[PDB]
Amino acid sequence: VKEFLAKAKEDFLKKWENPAQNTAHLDQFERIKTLGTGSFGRVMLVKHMETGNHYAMKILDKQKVVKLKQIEHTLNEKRILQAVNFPFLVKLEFSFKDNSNLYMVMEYAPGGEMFSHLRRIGRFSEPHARFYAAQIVLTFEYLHSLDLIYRDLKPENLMIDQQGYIKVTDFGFAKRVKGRTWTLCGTPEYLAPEIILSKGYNKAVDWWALGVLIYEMAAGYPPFFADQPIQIYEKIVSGKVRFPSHFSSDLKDLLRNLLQVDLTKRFGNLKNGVNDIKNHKWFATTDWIAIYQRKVEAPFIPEEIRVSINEKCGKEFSEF
Ligand SMILES: CN1CCC[C@H]1CCn1cc(C2=C(c3c[nH]c4ccccc34)C(=O)NC2=O)c2ccccc21
Repeated sequence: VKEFLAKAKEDFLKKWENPAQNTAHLDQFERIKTLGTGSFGRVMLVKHMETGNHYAMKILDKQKVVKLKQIEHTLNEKRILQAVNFPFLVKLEFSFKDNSNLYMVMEYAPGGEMFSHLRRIGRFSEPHARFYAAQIVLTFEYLHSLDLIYRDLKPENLMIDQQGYIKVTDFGFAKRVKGRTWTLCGTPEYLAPEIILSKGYNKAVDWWALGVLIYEMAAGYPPFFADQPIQIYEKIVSGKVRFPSHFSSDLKDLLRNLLQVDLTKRFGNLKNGVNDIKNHKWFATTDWIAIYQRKVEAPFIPEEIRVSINEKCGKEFSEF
């Protein structure tokens, strides 16, 4: 049964108290190309020279992490990532550091990412949409089981691997909390209301987020949108949603129960909790273990690194 979860709460708690450090070195890798550069670090497709494989290497300038006051978000991302295992979570393969930089070597997810697929296709049929939502629910079941709130769900973070399945990436806003917490963070279209009204909030913000994701997937656009962020903030608070013509009925009611402004009458956060997600008419034709196992047919399958001679920021990244 869910002896699987307590077996994984153990595996994660052990890696959490004694995280792995220094499991590779930059010399044993080779620059192919710069995938991207930005908020989440500067990432590089690289090849492991003694094995053949490819990986996404995120490189962070330590001095710049300190300047931008991102020390603890960075240590925390790494610490969570090296402790978690689930088939829809991208894997921190290796991590290490050197004089100038930190390095997180990740599974390379080469099939592009969901934001970009919505953009170019237009929208997903409801079955296709439902294939992804399943993986996210099973992912949020796991993460929530180890007391990890995700807080960055959005299409841009959801890569599509070579068997059509989803890998969640970016743990930058992830937090380990048993109780409640308060940081205003995350993509505005995806924020649940209690985050904006600056009360505390809990695990439940990830299910609101799921609903925003389900909507955006199914519809082609997110349910609360504007040219300005406070205008997105304003709509979420007012809780008024217009489903487009072609939405099915059973779905249109799923999105009323995940996008519920009222904490206690909201799916995910209940007596039952997660099973209200699974035991529901829109997920009737969804085998919840064939998804885990990867047996379902997926609906669609597509600079110099200057390193200083002197060590920088030694004490502030000693845990890394
Ligand atoms: C910057 N955005 C454009 C593409 C996706 C998005 C960033 C989301 N994202 C994708 C990451 C990963 C990968 C990326 C694949 N193509 C990219 C292009 C830019 C940035 C990252 C990636 C990857 O292969 N494995 C990953 O884990 C990643 C690693 C750490 C933090 C955020 C990340």
